[PDB]
Amino acid sequence: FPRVKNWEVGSITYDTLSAQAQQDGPCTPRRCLGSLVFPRAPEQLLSQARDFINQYYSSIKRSGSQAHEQRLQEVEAEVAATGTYQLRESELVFGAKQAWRNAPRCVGRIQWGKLQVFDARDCRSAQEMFTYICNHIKYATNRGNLRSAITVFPQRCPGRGDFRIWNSQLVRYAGYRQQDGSVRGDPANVEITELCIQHGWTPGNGRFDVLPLLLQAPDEPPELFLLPPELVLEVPLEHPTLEWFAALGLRWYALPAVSNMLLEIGGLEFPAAPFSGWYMSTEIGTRNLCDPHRYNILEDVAVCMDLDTRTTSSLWKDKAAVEINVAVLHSYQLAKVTIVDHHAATASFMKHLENEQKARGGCPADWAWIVPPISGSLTPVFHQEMVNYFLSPAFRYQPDPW
Amino acid sequence: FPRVKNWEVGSITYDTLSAQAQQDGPCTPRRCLGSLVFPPEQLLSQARDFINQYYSSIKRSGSQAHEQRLQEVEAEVAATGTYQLRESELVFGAKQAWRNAPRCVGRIQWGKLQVFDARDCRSAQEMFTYICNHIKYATNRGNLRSAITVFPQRCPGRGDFRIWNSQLVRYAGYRQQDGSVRGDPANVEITELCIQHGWTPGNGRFDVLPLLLQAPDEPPELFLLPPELVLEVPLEHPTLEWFAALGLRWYALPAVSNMLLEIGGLEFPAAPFSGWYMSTEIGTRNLCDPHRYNILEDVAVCMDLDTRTTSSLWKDKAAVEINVAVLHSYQLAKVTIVDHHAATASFMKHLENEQKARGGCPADWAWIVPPISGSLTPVFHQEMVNYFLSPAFRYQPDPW
Ligand code: HEM
Ligand code: HEM
Ligand SMILES: Cc1cc(N)nc(C#CCN2CCN(C)CC2)c1
Ligand SMILES: Cc1cc(N)nc(C#CCN2CCN(C)CC2)c1
Ligand SMILES: C[C@H](O)[C@H](O)[C@H]1CNc2nc(N)[nH]c(=O)c2N1
Ligand SMILES: C[C@H](O)[C@H](O)[C@H]1CNc2nc(N)[nH]c(=O)c2N1
Ligand SMILES: [Cl-]
Ligand SMILES: [Cl-]
Ligand SMILES: [Gd]
Ligand SMILES: [Gd]
Ligand SMILES: [Zn+2]
Repeated sequence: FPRVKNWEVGSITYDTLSAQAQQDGPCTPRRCLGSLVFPRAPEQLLSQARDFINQYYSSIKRSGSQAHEQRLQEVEAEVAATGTYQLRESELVFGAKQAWRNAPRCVGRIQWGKLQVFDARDCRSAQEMFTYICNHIKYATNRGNLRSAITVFPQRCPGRGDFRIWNSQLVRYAGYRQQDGSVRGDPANVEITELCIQHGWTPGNGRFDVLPLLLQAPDEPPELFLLPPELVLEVPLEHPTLEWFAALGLRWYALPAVSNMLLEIGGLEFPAAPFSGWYMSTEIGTRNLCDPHRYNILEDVAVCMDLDTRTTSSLWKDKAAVEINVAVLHSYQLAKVTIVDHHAATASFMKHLENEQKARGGCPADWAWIVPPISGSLTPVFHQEMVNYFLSPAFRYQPDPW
Repeated sequence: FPRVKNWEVGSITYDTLSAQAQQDGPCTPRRCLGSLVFPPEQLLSQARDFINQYYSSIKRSGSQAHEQRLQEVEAEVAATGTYQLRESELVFGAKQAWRNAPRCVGRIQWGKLQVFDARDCRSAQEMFTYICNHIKYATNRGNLRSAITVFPQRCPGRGDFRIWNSQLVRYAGYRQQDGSVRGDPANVEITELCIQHGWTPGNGRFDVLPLLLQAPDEPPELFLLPPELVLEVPLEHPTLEWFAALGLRWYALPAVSNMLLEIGGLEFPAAPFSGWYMSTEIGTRNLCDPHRYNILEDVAVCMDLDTRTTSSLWKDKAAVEINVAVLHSYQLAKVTIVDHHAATASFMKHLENEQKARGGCPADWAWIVPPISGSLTPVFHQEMVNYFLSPAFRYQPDPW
């Protein structure tokens, strides 16, 4: 059992939960590959289902009971008859929460129990899918008082294709390859933008054009759906004391809603199950606006700030990035849209680790993703050793459907 | 062969050098422990391999001088059980241990290293003069030069040469009538050992500690460091005139003196090495870590920042100004220092060099990425592979 030290306080704990990791990651005793972004049959379906049913009945303080063994035999009977099985509603709710709880790269997991689960497993078409998605966005956005939510579409099943959302998030800004060779808008989204156009979207030419949705029903080409503008809540960016900042014309959207990941519960796979929370400000201020391969505004802000950009040792990059994050926090607070700064987020994650140590004997965590991209060692998670491993239920990456 | 991507550029390389990893790391397919700080005649195996390394590096594999050297180490171990490195090998192995250090961001410099051969040392008094030669050479009136001094290799039956201080320059840490510490809390322990062995404590928050030096099979001996030999930098800020009055200082020379150098199977428990500081080490970690000098709120009060809400980013603002003061102060004192933007950009160039030269480079992402402004640096966006190569610097137990 790995020993884990907090270097700020002196705390020492052991992660006994890692011993239960029943899927393998990319590291070996030869070489650690922890820094890599993408590090990745009825009997085996049965053993996954069995373990998850055990988890569920443990959670309802009913381990080993009549109802517990009843469900086991029921699931085996159904796999033997149909090749698969169906989750009960309460199991789907529990499994979606555990998948969030188990996500090693999520710093916001203190919230894991407060998750609205929308059961869309009856969804019939891409058009019904769109209506489900709009209701998710409306509920989650809640006029700026954001609420965590997931909508679960029908599971993968033999004999029919998958439901898929092609977009990586429900809200994304277009990225248009340009004049010279630049990108106008978000360079991360050049591919999905070109797919939308190919599928009949009439592009705009702004820097913050919200993308339409490409939604795939089983054994169907994807279908294009425009989001009503009044459903997509956005925040214009201003700075509390730098008045020229508003003239940058920058915006970001309220709702972070990941839509391209696969939800796995008890061996069943839901390739369409978009989930949303609220932003940590560094995601917007540091990564989305300052990454060199994203909006890349850092030098322009630093020039406007009259910083000396010809020498690195003036720390112009650091100073401009800090004020961009200030602008994000101030703008969302002004707009009354939920946001959490990286100091509050990491302190609440420390409490989650402590809650999880008592409840489960540990917590899977990916240090490089938990530590924020600015001011790392000023937050307490920097000084916390962590153990990264894969538990199920889980959210997993999956290939792009095109 | 692991695929390694740079997400800023989209470029891809493969790490073939990882296929040589000797000492196994702490990770398994089941769980990654990458964030954890501290995770007779088989001597011929590693000596053989190290000698082969040497002669390939000078393009002398499969030639007469190469075969000849293989036999002398054969005979030396057959006769005596251990072996002595040639001077050039001791030099080449020191530079390789540095080159192979996964957590070092300054390895672009690995080819420029001054090796002082103290292998004929024989007393704690001899050590002190060696250490003193190093410190004065490495400091060089503020034009810092990378240096390592290699004390004798450990042998069976006889004790070890050891430096009890973690570095050659450390500040004292004193407990109080209330537990809390005046000075550096990372050194409270070695501070209490120094006072135990007869050192008269100071009162200040930046008292340079004395050295506890350990000749084999003797108890340690205290040594006063020459004040004019410890170059220090008082801290001031270019525009915040009150920053000077906070009385902050730091020393010029980062000289790690508790690590064990391993070359060709041989083990040097006393082999202090030194370079120059990256400014975040001082400004962010040493001065702002909650368990170190923990000055962040004090600077924020002086800046009249809103410490009442985390969302003011008052910690971030104070931290950047402390780093600015470090860089400004060292530059004005003409003491070599490098900021984290320059350091990481040079490390990316090192990575490209090592890719063509050796097919990869062991790097510890969590330690290469600076502790402020991580994603503003290129190494944040660079995937890295961590593994152990030999020669190497290794951690070792405290000598008690
Ligand atoms: C409610 C507030 C939430 C906050 C503040 C938060 C915060 C974060 C942050 C900062 C990341 C890193 C993303 C990146 O750097 O690209 C992340 C990733 C992630 N979050 Fe959370 N999150 C929240 C809600 C949720 C919910 C509701 C779920 C699922 C039910 C979830 C599951 C995940 C997953 C699976 C990842 C990894 C995504 C990836 O690898 O690309 N999070 N979260
Ligand atoms: C020349 C300028 C150099 C710079 C700017 C530099 C920078 C750094 C930094 C910032 C660290 C991180 C350590 C920490 O944060 O605790 C480090 C670690 C390290 N460096 Fe360098 N370094 C330099 C030279 C050297 C030399 C000359 C050697 C040996 C010959 C060396 C060997 C190491 C080792 C072994 C570590 C790991 C220390 C540990 O694990 O505690 N470095 N270096
Ligand atoms: C639910 C949630 C809350 C929150 N604060 N952040 C995220 C995120 C993310 C990271 N995405 C992953 C997919 N990639 C294409 C874009 C970036 C998710
Ligand atoms: C050669 C070199 C150059 C440089 N810039 N930094 C280091 C370091 C370190 C890390 N120390 C290790 C000892 N511990 C007491 C404090 C932290 C080493
Ligand atoms: C290469 C490196 O692993 C990559 O840039 C990672 C590092 N840590 C991260 N952490 C978070 N939260 N989000 C990210 O996208 C990344 N990117
Ligand atoms: C807990 C965590 O692994 C630990 O604090 C590490 C992280 N990265 C680091 N990186 C450097 N350069 N120095 C350090 O001391 C640490 N500490
Ligand atoms: Cl995002
Ligand atoms: Cl230091
Ligand atoms: Gd102003
Ligand atoms: Gd004042
Ligand atoms: Zn690992």
